[PDB]
Formats: sequence, C-alpha cells, structure tokens
Amino acid sequence: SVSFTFPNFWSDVEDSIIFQGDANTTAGTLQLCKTNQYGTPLQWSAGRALYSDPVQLWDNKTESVASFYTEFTFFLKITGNGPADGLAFFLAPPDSDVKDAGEYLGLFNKSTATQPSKNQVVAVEFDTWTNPNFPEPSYRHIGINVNSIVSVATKRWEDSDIFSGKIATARISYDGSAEILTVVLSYPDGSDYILSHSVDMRQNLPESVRVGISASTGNNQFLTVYILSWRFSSNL
Amino acid sequence: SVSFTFPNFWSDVEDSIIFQGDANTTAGTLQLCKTNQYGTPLQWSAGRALYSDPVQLWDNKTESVASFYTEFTFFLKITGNGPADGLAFFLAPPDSDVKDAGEYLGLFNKSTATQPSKNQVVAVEFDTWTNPNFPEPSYRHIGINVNSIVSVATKRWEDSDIFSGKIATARISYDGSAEILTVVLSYPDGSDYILSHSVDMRQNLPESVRVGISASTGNNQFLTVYILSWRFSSNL
Ligand SMILES: *[C@@H]1O[C@H](CO)[C@@H](O)[C@H](O)[C@H]1NC(C)=O
Ligand SMILES: *[C@@H]1O[C@H](CO)[C@@H](O)[C@H](O)[C@H]1NC(C)=O
Ligand SMILES: *[C@@H]1O[C@H](CO)[C@@H](O)[C@H](O)[C@H]1NC(C)=O
Ligand SMILES: *[C@@H]1O[C@H](CO)[C@@H](O)[C@H](O)[C@H]1NC(C)=O
Repeated sequence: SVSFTFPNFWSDVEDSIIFQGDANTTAGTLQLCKTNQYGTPLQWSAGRALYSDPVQLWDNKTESVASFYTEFTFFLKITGNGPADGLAFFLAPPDSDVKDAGEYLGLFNKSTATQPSKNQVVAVEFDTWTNPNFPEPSYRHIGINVNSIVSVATKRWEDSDIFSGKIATARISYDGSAEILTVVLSYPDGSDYILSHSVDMRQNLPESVRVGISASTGNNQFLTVYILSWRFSSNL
Repeated sequence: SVSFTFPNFWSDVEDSIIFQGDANTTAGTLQLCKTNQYGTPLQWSAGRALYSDPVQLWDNKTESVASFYTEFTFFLKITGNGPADGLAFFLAPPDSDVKDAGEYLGLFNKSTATQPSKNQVVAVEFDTWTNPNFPEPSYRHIGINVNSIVSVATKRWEDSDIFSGKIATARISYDGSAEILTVVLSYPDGSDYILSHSVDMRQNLPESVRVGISASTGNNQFLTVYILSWRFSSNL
C-alpha cells in the first residue's frame, strides 16, 4: 500500500527519505558515499537511502505476499579501472541500519554474511568488484540476494556498459503470487539485462519493511554512484 | 540481437513496421482497429503491427533461449461500458498473419484456440472482455498465453484503471535462462500489476520470430486502443 516518485532529488527529500551512513543528496542526485572537495571518492565508505514509510510485505492473518515494482536510474562515475563496489536495492526491517562497507554494500556484516538466519535483508545487487577470495561468480555482475552475500541468481554485467558513461535504468518487480523477483537493467545503448528468480518474502523478512538503496566503496577510489531518480509501488 | 525504439509514430514507420488487418498509424499513434469518420470503432475488427526484423529466440546448435525486454504505452479510449477486446504483445513466426477478431485478439482462430499443437504464438494479453461462455477467468484481466486462448497465468485488471482515461505503461521481460516471462502494467496513478510465469520459448515457437502488438473488437463499439510508443531489446 505504498508508492512514491522521485523524478530527481532537488526537493526537500528528508521528509520521505532516511539517510544512513554517508548517504546524502548532491545536485538533484542521491549520492550514497562521500567524496573529497577534489571530488575523489573516500575509502571504505557505506551509505543507504531508505524510504521513511514502512511497506506491508505480507500479512500473517489475511495471508498473501505483496507485489511491487520499483524503478531507478543511476550513473557510475568511474575514473580508474578498479570500480568497486556498486549499489543495491533492498528491503529490510524498519529499524535496519547501515552495515559494513566493501563488498557488503552496507547490507551485511563481515562475519555473518553467509549465515541466512542472522540476516534480515533481500536485495538486488549491482556489483563491479572482482574479488576472487569472495564467494563468487567472481566477475562484475548483477545478482539477487536473500539474507546472504552468496546470490541465488546471478547475471554477468559486461564492462562496456559498466564503463559506458551512460545513465542506466534499473527495474525490479516482484509478483507476490508466483513469488518471482525480476530485475531488468537498461542502457540507452539498447543493451539490457533480464534476471528472474524465486524469492520467499514471507520466510526471509518481517511483515513490515523499509525499501532502500545502498552503495559502498572499498580500497580503490575509482567509483562514485549516483541515483538520479527512484519510483516505487507496492500492493498487498 | 534485435532492438528498436518508437518514441511515437510520426516517422515514416513502414520501413520497420508491418501492418496487418486494420492496423495503421494515427496521429503519432499506432491504431490497431479502424473507426468511422465520426470516430466510432468498427465491429469485429482485428489489427496487428509487427516489427519487420525477425528475432532469434533460440538457437538449435549453440543452444540457449534469448532474453528480451519490451515496453510500450497505450490508451484505452472507452465510451460505453462494454470495452472489448483489448490488445496483446506477442511473438509468432516471421510469416504469421492476422487471425480472428473478438476475444481472439487477431492471434487465434475460432476453432483451434485451445489446441496448442495447432498454434504458433506466445503472448501477453490485456483483456477487457467479460464473456462467461469463453474459457475463464471470466473478468477483465491481464494474462500470459502460450499457444492457447486459455492463459497459464492471469491477474485481474481493475476497472478503475481500465476506464482511468490515463496512459498505461506495459513492461514485458523474458529471462531466457530462468525461462520466466514477467509483465508489469503501470498507471501514473501509481497502481501497478506484476505477473510472472514460466514459459518455454524453445518448445512453443520456432527459432525466428516477429514481435508485435494486436487488438480486436467484437460486437460493442465502445473501445479504441492506441499504442503511443514501443521499445524493444533482445539478446541471445
Ligand atoms: C549533507 O551534506 C551537506 C553538505 O553538502 C551537509 O551540510 C548536510 O549536513 C548533510 N546532511 C546529511 C543528512 O547528511
Ligand atoms: C555490523 O557492522 C556495523 C557497521 O560497521 C556495526 O556498527 C555493527 O555493530 C555490526 N554488527 C555486528 C553484529 O557485527
Ligand atoms: C492507413 O490509413 C490511411 C488513412 O488515414 C490510408 O490512406 C493508408 O492507405 C493506410 N495505410 C495502411 C498501410 O493501412
Ligand atoms: C484463421 O482466421 C483467418 C482470418 O479470419 C483466416 O483468413 C484463416 O483462413 C483462418 N485459418 C483457419 C485454419 O481457420
């Protein structure tokens, strides 16, 4: 029963948005991590923007899982060749706070990343990191995660797009009936990515959630992520 | 390996588009069925617009099913209260021609509508008809069809939106890996519809297809459907 539209971020914004970590607005943009005055991205930073109004994912009683659609556009301002880590759209309990930086995208802690029982987060990640010592695919990719840093579904994200210097459009939908989460990543280039997989929102998250977007940086300082717009709609 | 963008239909259009049945352009719009000079919709009409370039759905040899995304906006110009039948996005062999009008949306013939073996068409229908003598749901709805007029997945389409008098956005994606077809129907009102289900493009259609949109009318003359824009992207 929640829907919102942010054509950009020049409005006040802090009514409807909750900023965690480095998260802040920057020129009608949503900037998740912080940068120098010389515009260089700070190391090991995490940031998340959450919509201030909770969403009914499921209802114990009247029993069924909500369906929702979300859309947002972003830009990967990349300088060097070690872009990391990226961003993610996610759902979490209303009181969730930012987590670890690095490949955790401020969604997971270093120690319990793989233990589903100790987590409250379902997300769609857009990863540009390439750390082999981390649970794979091991290459830059788009993935769906359910209370774990090891994705149930992954789709490779070609560098030609990642470093395109173009605005990408992310479309995430969830059919709370067929319980299928779909992710479509579009580039004006025409190139698109479609990723779909089963997710049980009832078994992994509480009845009420907060929807948000987060980013994090690691060692390198070659990446800055900007969210230019974000729309959302849910129905239970 | 095919992608196109029609922000509207004021360009020449007939290079890239193939008009079948009543299909024709009308004021930067795609008008599938014909109307009076008094603008009244003609009875029992069918029309389909097909993209002139074939799409590789699957490849026998190098074996895998393509993934694709499609988007289009439309308007339901409804006068009376018997809007019928609606429109559909679909895939068919390159040489497919328009079929029966009525609840067949120019995609099926009256006699073999339910016999999957005698059909070559996978589609997403947006039905406004309410004929109880027809294979149900029996109420106005959005549905996914695979070589049959009886949908594998259906989602109810509330009248408040159907008769909204607003522009609707249809988003259809297919993950040729997880083999999941998703449909998101959006209204500026915020109201959205998410429908996902399994579809085997390899078993129901030939290697090469034509993507298109079609509409049809029955007895009533209370409906005219317009497609304002249509973008598409496929990758095998
Ligand atoms: C956002 O950044 C500005 C500087 O551009 C600062 O003045 C403000 O306090 C910050 N607000 C939040 C919520 O981080
Ligand atoms: C998780 O990481 C955050 C941020 O570093 C920290 O404040 C919190 O205490 C950590 N929680 C656990 C269980 O490690
Ligand atoms: C389309 O309709 C116009 C009238 O508006 C007509 O002149 C033209 O021949 C038609 N073309 C096709 C392909 O139907
Ligand atoms: C299907 O319907 C079309 C349009 O009415 C017709 O031309 C065609 O011959 C029909 N085919 C069959 C097998 O009935």
